[PDB]
Amino acid sequence: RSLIVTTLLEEPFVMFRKSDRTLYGNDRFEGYCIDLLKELAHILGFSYEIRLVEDGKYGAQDDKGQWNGMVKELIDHKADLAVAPLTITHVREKAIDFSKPFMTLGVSILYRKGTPIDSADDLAKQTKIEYGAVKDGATMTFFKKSKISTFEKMWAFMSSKPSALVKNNEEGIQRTLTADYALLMESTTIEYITQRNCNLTQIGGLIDSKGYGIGTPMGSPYRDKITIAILQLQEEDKLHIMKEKWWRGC
Ligand SMILES: CN1N=C(C(=O)O)[C@@H]2[C@@H](C(=O)O)NC[C@@H]21
Ligand SMILES: [Cl-]
Ligand SMILES: [Cl-]
Ligand SMILES: [Cl-]
Ligand SMILES: [Zn+2]
Ligand SMILES: [Zn+2]
Ligand SMILES: [Zn+2]
Repeated sequence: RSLIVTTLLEEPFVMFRKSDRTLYGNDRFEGYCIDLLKELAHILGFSYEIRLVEDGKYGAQDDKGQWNGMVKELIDHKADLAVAPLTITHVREKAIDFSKPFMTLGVSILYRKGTPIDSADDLAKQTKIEYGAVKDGATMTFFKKSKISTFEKMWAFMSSKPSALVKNNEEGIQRTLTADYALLMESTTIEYITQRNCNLTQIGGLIDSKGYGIGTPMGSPYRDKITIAILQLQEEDKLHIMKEKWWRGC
């Protein structure tokens, strides 16, 4: 049977490809994670149907501990694979399985160009420049859970001021372009955006380190096969090639 792949529109990972007509099925999509999926389907010899996650979320918990997003789709066995920039986290590992990472990254800062700012520290110890993160994203959770001084402080700011947190990267990137606002997000998106928007830039370096993995329901037989396939793609340099294909723009 074809595998059900849950995913989520997110540049440059998964996008509707441009067309004069209306496309349907898998042919609708293009992007880094679509190329990854094609590589995985070939190596492992499965067929698949792409389905965008209904609630358009990656996956977070509520106060009662219930999951939404692609994480939930896997938990309920409504999808066999999550092929997306799904950040590997301690908490998510308790609910689903991940392949080994296919991409490594970290939290960093998106901000308009040309300022005294050079680091998170510069950002926390001042007040003129607002800053925030996507609400309930892996990046926000990092600041919430942190015990580091400068990040407990930043979490204090972004959690008190109820305009600091944005609904998604799209809105957050809007804010950096219209207001005096710095977005806390993942370095993969920042590199993509700053290659295409020469008025934006990354502030400082990576403040943590993490990876993206293919999500499967806990105990899936495919997890280990996907890990083997990712290792093969690494050996063949195809993750390098795929990244340069979809990260290119100053
Ligand atoms: C592009 N994204 N940025 C994020 C962030 O948390 O900064 C999200 C994270 C997740 O899986 O929650 N990885 C994909 C999303
Ligand atoms: Cl076409
Ligand atoms: Cl769909
Ligand atoms: Cl999370
Ligand atoms: Zn190949
Ligand atoms: Zn089941
Ligand atoms: Zn290479």
